[PDB]
Amino acid sequence: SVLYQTSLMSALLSGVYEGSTTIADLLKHGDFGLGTFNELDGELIAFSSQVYQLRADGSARNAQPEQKTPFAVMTWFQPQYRKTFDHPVSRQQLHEVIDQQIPSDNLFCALRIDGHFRHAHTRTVPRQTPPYRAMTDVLDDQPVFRFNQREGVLVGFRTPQHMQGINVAGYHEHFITDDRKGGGHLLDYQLDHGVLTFGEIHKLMIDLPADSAFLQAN
Amino acid sequence: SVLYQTSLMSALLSGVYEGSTTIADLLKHGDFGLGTFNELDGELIAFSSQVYQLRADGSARNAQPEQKTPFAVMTWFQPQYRKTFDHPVSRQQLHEVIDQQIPSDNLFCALRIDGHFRHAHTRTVPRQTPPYRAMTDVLDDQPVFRFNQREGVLVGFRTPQHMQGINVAGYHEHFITDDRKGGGHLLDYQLDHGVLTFGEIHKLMIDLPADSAFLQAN
Ligand SMILES: [Cl-]
Ligand SMILES: [Cl-]
Ligand SMILES: [Cl-]
Ligand SMILES: [Cl-]
Ligand code: NA
Ligand code: NA
Ligand SMILES: [Zn+2]
Ligand SMILES: [Zn+2]
Repeated sequence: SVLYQTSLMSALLSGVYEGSTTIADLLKHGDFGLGTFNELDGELIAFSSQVYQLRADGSARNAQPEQKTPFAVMTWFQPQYRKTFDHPVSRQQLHEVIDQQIPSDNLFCALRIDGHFRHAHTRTVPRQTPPYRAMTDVLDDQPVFRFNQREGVLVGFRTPQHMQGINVAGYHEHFITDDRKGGGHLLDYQLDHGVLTFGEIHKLMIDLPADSAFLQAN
Repeated sequence: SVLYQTSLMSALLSGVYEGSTTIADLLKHGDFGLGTFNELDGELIAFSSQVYQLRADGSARNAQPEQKTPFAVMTWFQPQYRKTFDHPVSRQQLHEVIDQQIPSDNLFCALRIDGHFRHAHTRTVPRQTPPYRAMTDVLDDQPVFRFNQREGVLVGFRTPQHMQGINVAGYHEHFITDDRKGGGHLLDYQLDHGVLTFGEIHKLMIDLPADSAFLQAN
């Protein structure tokens, strides 16, 4: 597997909120991943080549192939490991399981959970119009949604510390409900029971765009 | 074109001086590039799929396909631009030509010069045995070799500032003489006349190794 990254987190955070890459373009280089939509209109979650748009009101909907993204990370998911949990386990305990199995922080990880979540707390960015406010101020204003006792799917990546300028260092995880109508970017969660599948990734492709805003960003 | 990078500069600088990637492996993903040999036994220069080993005594020799590298950057060279210089031009003037043509620091550049150099000054790392001394102290001790009025070839890359942890930010250029028996890592040069060919690169593949020293490096 190759982690295929569209653009750079530094470019996104600098104010480059639009790109020309479509959701269909993303699915050329993976069936699994995360990212942001143009104008920061929420975030995407993708697994088994199904893509959904998660928005600031807690909603999820099917992503359309023509929608565009300024930043995303995709892969052809090829997990090496599977662990079933029959009793409650916290996000941080699950990360401890992954980190024991893949202890080098110098590798990436892709992870998926299918199961029943005791709770899943989410906060997702709303669509932005320029001039842009500081991202931290936008996040201060966004409600946290709390999904309680819901079946659903989690998609995530673990990014090395040696990558903080380029991508989201540490764990980045998104959630969607079984009915595919709710979800968001995860702040914390606890799994009541479910199946974790995950694997390490050694290869990263960074595709730098050609739009003028990216080229002129500092 | 894709800039194909073997490992990380941060790993090399941390003391990971050996890898399992061979020169033949490098040529699977390019015909052009630069890098370091195992044990820091000099550096490589590659152009038109010819690879040479440049060592601390100023010498160049044909690189053997079975030799291994802990760090390298390769591409299938596809320049978009050609400029002939009939009168002397300094390294920094040449970089000004490139930077005017490719002004976004957010893109990579690959560059090649074929011509007659007024001078080319080089300093190249010697083979190291552990425990390793600080790289800066090793470089303090290495002689600078001065190639005067020599025909030769220059190979180089320009790396964005948004990449300093991962690769050599700015320009990184190596030189070899026409007889292929002298060369090194360039500190400065002046071209008397010659041909510059160069182009921009938007895609970077990072291939992270699996050897234990890389996995355990901080
Ligand atoms: Cl249940
Ligand atoms: Cl997250
Ligand atoms: Cl001449
Ligand atoms: Cl250089
Ligand atoms: Na968000
Ligand atoms: Na050197
Ligand atoms: Zn997110
Ligand atoms: Zn060098």
